[PDB]
Amino acid sequence: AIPLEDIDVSNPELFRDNTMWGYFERLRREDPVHYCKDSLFGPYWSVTKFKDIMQVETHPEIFSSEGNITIMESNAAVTLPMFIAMDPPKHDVQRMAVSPIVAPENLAKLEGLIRERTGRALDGLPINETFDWVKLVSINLTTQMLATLFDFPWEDRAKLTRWSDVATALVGTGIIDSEEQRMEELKGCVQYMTRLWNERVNVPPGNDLISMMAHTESMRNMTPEEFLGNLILLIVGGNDTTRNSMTGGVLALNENPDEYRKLCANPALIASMVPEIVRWQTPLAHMRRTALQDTELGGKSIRKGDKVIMWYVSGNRDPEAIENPDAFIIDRAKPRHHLSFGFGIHRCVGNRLAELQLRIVWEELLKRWPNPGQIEVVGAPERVLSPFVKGYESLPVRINA
Ligand code: HEM
Ligand SMILES: CCCCCCCCO
Repeated sequence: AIPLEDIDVSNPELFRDNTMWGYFERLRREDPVHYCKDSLFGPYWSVTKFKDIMQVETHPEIFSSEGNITIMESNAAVTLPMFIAMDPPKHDVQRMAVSPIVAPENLAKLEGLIRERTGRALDGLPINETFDWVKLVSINLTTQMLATLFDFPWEDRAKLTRWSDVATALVGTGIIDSEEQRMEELKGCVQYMTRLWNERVNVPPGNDLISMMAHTESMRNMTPEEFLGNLILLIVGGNDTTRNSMTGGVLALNENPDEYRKLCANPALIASMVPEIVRWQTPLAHMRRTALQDTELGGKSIRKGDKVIMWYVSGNRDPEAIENPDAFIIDRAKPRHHLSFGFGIHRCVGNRLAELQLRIVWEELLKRWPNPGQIEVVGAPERVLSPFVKGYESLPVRINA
């Protein structure tokens, strides 16, 4: 309906209302590398096709991550130094320092702890009564995992969920009312983690992220802003994406009862379902780059300093890359063929830990409630107002047993 030159896919309302899909379909068909002059976030390029996103991801010497990796320009948290928002060489050193916490030798030891925690959380759910899945399952388990990643005082766990929400929120969406309040609450995050750092620098490293960072020579002189940037990366990385994936799967099985039927008939399909849930959800809708020089991408002239947006949410629905991409299919032959974890030097380091948490939830769900329709959505979900976080504030669920 709207003239092509004035499509603004970044409009946060489109993500809350779940209407953004159509605009991305339109851009994929008519103008896959689309310039937007007017938005909440100033001008930017939209890269909407799987092939073109792969192209941007694999040319970091052209498409820099340096200052910021989001479309947001007024959010002072996303402009803090963080290794996701760094080019090589500094990026490579800081990624290697965090990578060990989510290394498979440490994911075997974690599998048992995730299973006991998951079991206990499901055992505490009410039966034949509506509850909020996001509060009782998704926030609950993902927060527990992030506390363990940080060796965070378990009694203070909920602080992690808050800091995560504050880092990514739009002003006046129910989280924080101004940038001054965002930085005030994140000051408390830096203060808390600084106490933990002081206890763990100058003593043998623990297996916990604060220890790993305090004992990597390149990170030892970090300013509180540098420390806070990496903290919020790890905090939003280590809860919000898995959280929205955990919620997303319940919704996807309820919208597609045929797939819920296949799953219950063959619980081995969890192996191929989990990657599909992560594609379907695309918990981070996009990632931003900044052109360091004039370049051509899908036959378009991108200028020096231009903001480029890789819309994973569009790429994961690209029929050129994925057969029948708008269907939720839990038994795809190549179900890990998606952009939800991105690609290239910044490819998600936590992807195996995210998939491990999701596998264990679905295993433990089916051991207790194995029949199709038992985990039922009984109300519309409340979606997040963001072009970055594609997630759920609430999801009403009733377990029929
Ligand atoms: C469903 C779950 C998850 C999704 C969808 C997700 C998605 C992503 C995406 C898109 C990126 C940027 C990739 C790029 O631009 O090419 C990323 C990076 C990252 N993710 Fe995740 N992630 C998830 C889970 C996790 C978890 C559990 C951790 C745990 C600590 C984590 C830590 C990171 C970190 C540290 C980076 C920065 C990587 C770098 O620049 O080298 N992520 N993730
Ligand atoms: C602004 C907080 C960090 C945003 C990037 C998180 C990426 C986790 O996959």
